[PDB]
Amino acid sequence: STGSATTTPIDSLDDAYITPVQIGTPAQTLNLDFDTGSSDLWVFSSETTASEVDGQTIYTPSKSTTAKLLSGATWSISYGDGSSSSGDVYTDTVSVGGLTVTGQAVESAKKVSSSFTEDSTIDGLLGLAFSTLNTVSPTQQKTFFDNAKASLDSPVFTADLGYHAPGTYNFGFIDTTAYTGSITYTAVSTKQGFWEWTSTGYAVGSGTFKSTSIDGIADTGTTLLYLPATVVSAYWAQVSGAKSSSSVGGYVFPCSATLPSFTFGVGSARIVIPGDYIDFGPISTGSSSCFGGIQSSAGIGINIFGDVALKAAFVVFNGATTPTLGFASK
Repeated sequence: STGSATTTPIDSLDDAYITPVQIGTPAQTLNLDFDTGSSDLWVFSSETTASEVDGQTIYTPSKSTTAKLLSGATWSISYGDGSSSSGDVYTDTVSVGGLTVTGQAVESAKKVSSSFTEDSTIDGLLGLAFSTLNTVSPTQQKTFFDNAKASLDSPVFTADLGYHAPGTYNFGFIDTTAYTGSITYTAVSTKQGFWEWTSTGYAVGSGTFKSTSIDGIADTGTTLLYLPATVVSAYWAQVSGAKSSSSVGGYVFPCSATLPSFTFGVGSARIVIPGDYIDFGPISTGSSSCFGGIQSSAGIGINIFGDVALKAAFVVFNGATTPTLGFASK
C-alpha cells in the first residue's frame, strides 16, 4: 500500500504545516501537524477542557463506530517549545492520503497548554519519530508509520515541504519526479528516539564550505534551524545589523536586509537553503526588526534540522531494519 497527502503552511511564514487526517467511522477529518520529532498522535477532542478549545476541529470518539477506549491508558507530553498536552486513549481507524491503519492509538486531549489553544489551525499532532518515545502509559503505543510499515510497498515515508506553498507527505514510495539529481543517504542513530544524523558541514552564502560534523535531528515539527552557536554566529555576521537579542529570544536582523543562503552537508552532497527561507518577518506587527530562521541550539542540548532546513530538500525517512535518512535537492 501507499499514501499521499498534501501538507499546507498554517500561515504566511510557514510557522508549521498541517495535513488532513481521517479518524474514525464515519471519517472525522482533522488537520494535524506531522512531527518527525515526536511519537504521539494526539487530537483535540470532545473530552478537551472547553475553555482550552478555540476554533480547532475536535475528534468525538462517541460518534465513531470503530472507536474503542484503550482501558486504563493515559498520556502526557511536553515539547521543546514548552508546550504540553495530556489525556486518555482510544484506538480507531486512521487514514492519511489513502493509507489506512486500523487499531491506531488516537490520544484524546483532556488538557492542552495555551499555545495549542491559541493556534486555531492545528487540531493535534501526528508523531513520526520512533515509537520508543511514545508517552502512552502503562502500555506504550506505536506511531502511525510503525503500524503501517509492514503493509507499505517500501518501509519509508518522505517529507517534501514547500516554501510559502503546499507540499507533500508520501508513505510507502519515493516519487522520483519530486526531486532533482540523486538522493544521498546518511546514517541514523535511533538511540534517543529521533531521526538523528550527522551533517558533514556548512557554508554561508558563496563562502567556502567548512567540513565539520554536526549531529542533529530531522524534525518536521520544529519551525527553525537550530545549530551550534559558532555556526550561527558565522551566518549572522554576514548580515549588516544582525544581532542576538536576549529580550526578543534570538537573532534578529533589519527587515531591509537581503539574507545570504546557508548550505548544509549530507555526506559529499550539499543542500542550499535560500536566504529568503531564513526570514521570519517582523518580531511584532509593524516592527522593522525581523526574526531569523537560523538560531542557536545552545541550551537545547541537541541541534535541530527543522522546517527551514527540511523545506529546502526532498527528505526520505527510511524505516528499513537499519533506518537511514536521504536528502535530495529539488
